[PDB]
Amino acid sequence: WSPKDHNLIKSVREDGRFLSSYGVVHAMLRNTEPRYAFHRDFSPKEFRKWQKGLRHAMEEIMKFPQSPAPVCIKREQREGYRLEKWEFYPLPKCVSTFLVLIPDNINKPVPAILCIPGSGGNKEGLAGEPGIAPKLNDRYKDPKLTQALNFVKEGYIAVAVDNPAAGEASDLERYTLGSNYDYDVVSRYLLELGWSYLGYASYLDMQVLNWMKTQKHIRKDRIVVSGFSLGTEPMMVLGTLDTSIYAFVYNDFLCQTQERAEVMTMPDKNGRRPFPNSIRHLIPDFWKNFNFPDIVAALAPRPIILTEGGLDRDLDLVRKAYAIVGTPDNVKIYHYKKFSDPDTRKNVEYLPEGLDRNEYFRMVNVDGPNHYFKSELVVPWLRKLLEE
Amino acid sequence: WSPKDHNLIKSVREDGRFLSSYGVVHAMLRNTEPRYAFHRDFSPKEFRKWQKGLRHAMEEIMKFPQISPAPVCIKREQREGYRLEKWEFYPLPKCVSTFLVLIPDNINKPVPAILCIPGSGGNKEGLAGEPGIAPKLNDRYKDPKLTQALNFVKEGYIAVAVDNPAAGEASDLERYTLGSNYDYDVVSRYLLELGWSYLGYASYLDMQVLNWMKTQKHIRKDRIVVSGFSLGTEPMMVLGTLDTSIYAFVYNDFLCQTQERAEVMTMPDKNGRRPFPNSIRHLIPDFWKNFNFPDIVAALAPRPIILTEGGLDRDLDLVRKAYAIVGTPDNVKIYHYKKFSDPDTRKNVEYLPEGLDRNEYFRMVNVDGPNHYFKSELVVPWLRKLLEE
Repeated sequence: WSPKDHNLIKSVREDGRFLSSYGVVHAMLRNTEPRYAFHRDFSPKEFRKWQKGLRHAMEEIMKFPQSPAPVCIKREQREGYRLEKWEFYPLPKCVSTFLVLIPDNINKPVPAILCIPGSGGNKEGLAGEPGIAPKLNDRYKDPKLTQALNFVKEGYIAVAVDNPAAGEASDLERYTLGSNYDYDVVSRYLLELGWSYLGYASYLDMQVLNWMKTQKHIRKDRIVVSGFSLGTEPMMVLGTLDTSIYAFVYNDFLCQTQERAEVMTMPDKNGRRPFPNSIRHLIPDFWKNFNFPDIVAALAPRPIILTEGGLDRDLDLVRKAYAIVGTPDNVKIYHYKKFSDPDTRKNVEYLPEGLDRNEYFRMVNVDGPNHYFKSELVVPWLRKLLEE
Repeated sequence: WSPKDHNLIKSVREDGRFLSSYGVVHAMLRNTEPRYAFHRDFSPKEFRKWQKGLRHAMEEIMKFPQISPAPVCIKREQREGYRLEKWEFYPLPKCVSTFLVLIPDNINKPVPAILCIPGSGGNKEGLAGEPGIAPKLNDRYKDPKLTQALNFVKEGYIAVAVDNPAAGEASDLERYTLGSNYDYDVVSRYLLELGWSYLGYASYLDMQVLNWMKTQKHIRKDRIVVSGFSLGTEPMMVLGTLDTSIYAFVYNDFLCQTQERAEVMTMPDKNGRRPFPNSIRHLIPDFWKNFNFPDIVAALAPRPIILTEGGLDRDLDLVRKAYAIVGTPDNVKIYHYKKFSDPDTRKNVEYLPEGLDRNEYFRMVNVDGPNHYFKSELVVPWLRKLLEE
C-alpha cells in the first residue's frame, strides 16, 4: 500500500456516505459552518452586531466563573528597572504567580504590557531571569524570546505570566523532563469537568489583567496584550472578552485551525493521520462559533500587529475588517522574511485537501527555523503607536 | 529523585492552595460531587425521583440528535441451524453503519433478541464468529471466550452484533497497517471539537440498531437484552438509561468508579509522568459532574442485570442496595473473578487509598487482567433461567 493513494477522505459510495468513522467525523467538520464567521460584505451596523455575538459566543464556550487580593512576595532591583513577583489566588485551592518589570523613577502612569509565552516557555524566560529549576530554565539570555525584558527597557512596564502546566505551574518535570511539559494531562482533567486548557489559561491571565488595572503607575487605557505562539490564544480570548484592552501583538502565523484539521489528512507510514495539535488546543464547540481570523477581525478597530504571516486570504480578512470600521491602518501585517517576496506565496480561497504537515506550513507561508518573538518589528511599531 | 516521594497530590502551603496546575485540577475533581450520585438511604419515592433526573442528565450530556432512511439488508447467508444477515442503517447524514443479525432456523414465535457490544480492539465479525473483512482485521473469531453473538444464537435467541466506532468495518487505514490498534483517539478528537463525544456518537448509532430490533416480528419486543464486554458496557449503560424498554443487561467488565480511579492513580513513572487511567475515547465532558458508573448501574433497577467481573465491593454493594430499595433484591446477580472470589483476597473499604499506581489499583478493585474475557459460562446459565417466566 502507499500513503499517497489514501490522503483523500472521499466517499466510495454513490450515496455519498462513509463507513469509516474517520470518514464520517471528518465530513461532519467539513460541513460545519461557524456561526460567527466573518463576511467581507458586512455593513458597519452588521459588523458591530456580529462583533458582539462573537464576544457573547466566546463567553459561553470559555466558561469563566463569577477571592483574596494579590500579594507581592518579592522585590529586587535590576539595572534601571525593579522586578516584582506577585502571587494571586484566582480559584479555590489555586495559587498562581506573575513577574512585573517596572522602570526606575516613574512619574506619569505609563503603558503596560501583558506578555504571554509560547509552548515550553515561561515567565522567567520572558523576563530574562534564570529558571525556577536547572531543567526549567528557558532561553533567558536570548533577546529573541525575552518579551518582558525587551519591553521594560523601552519605558513600558512588562508583566509576564505562565501558561498552565509550565514553569512554576509545572508538576514533576523539574526532576525528569524539564521543558517537555505535560500540558495534555492538565487539559484532560479540565475537559472532563466541562472546561478546557484555554478557558482555564485565559481565566487566570484575565485576573492578572484586572490587577494591572489597579496600579497607579499603569496607564489603564494604554494596556497592550502580547503573546508568542501558543500565547496568542489567550491574547485573543482576553482581547475578545475585554474591550478596553488597547492594542495587540499577535506573534504567530494566522491559522484557520479548522481548515488545517480538514486538509492535513495524508497518512504516515503506519496509516495514522495525526491531528494538527494536541488536546491543549481543544475547546469544545470552538468551530461551531468561529475561527482565529474571525476573532482577530472582531478585535477591530483596536490596533494589532501580526508578525509571522499566514495564508494571504486570512491576512486580507483581517485587513478588510479594519477598513469597514474606517481604520484600515490600525492593523499592521508582516510575513516571515523568507516569504516576503509575493512570488513565494499563493492566493487561494481554499487550501487543497490531502496535504501533509510539511506541505501545509509551506501553503500558509510559515518558516519554522525563524519562528521567534519578532522584537525588531514589534518594538518600533509600539513606539509609533505610543509616541504621540 | 524518587517517584514514591511525589505520588500524593497534597499542598505544601498553610492556605492549602496548589501552584502546579496538575495539583489544582486534581483538587477541582476531588471537590466535584456528582449531582446524581446514589445514596443508600433513599426512599422508593426519592429513588424514582433520582432515577428520572439521572436519565435526564444523561440525555443532556450525550446530546442525541433528534432529527432518516430506513435500514436495509445487504447480505443473507446460511450457517448450521441459523442464518446470518448483514444490514445497513443510516443514522446521520453522510454516515452508513453495518450490523450482523444471527437468527435461528425455523423460528415459530418471537424470541428474546440480544444486542451484543464488543470491547477494545474487537469487531462484530469476531462476536458473530466470522472472519474479518480484511486480513489484519481478523478478531479472535475462533474463540468462544469472545464470540458472544455465535453463543446466543445456539441458545435459541436472535443475536444482533454491532461495531464500536473506529473499529472493524468502521475502521480507516488500519487494514493496510496497524490492524486492531484502531485509531479511536483521532475520531474522539473530532467529536469533542464539535461538542459531542465518542460515547455519545457510539450510543446514538447503537440506539438506532436497538430501535430497528423493536420492529422485527421474530424479536419479542419486551424481551430484548443489551450485552456489553469491556469497553462495550459503556453504551449498554447509556442505552439502558435512555430506554426503559430493554428487559435485561449483561455488564461483562468490572464495576469501576472511574472518577475515584483518576484521583487515586497518581504515582508517577521514571520520567515524572502521571498517565490518565484511559484515553480520550472515555472522555465525556460533564460526565463526573453528574455521576459515575455505579450510580448509573443502580439506576437500571428494577431490571435484571448481571456483573461477571466484580470490582470493589463498595460499588457492587451500592448496586445491591439500589435493587433492594425498589423491592427487587434478587434481580441483580454478581460474581467476582475466580482469583478474587474468596473474601480474604478482597478488602471492604469506602475510599480507595491515594497515591496508587496502576498495578496497585487493579488489585485493590479485584481485577485479574489476564482472565478478562466474556463470561459465557456464567451469563448463558443466567439467561437460560431468566428467559422463561
